[PDB]
Amino acid sequence: GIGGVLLSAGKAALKGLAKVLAEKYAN
Repeated sequence: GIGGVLLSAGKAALKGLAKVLAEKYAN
């Protein structure tokens, strides 16, 4: 585990960032 790599960077997506997901990443 690191943090802002994809791991807990992903854990944050669970909550909010799965929003930004469809925007940038899922884009």
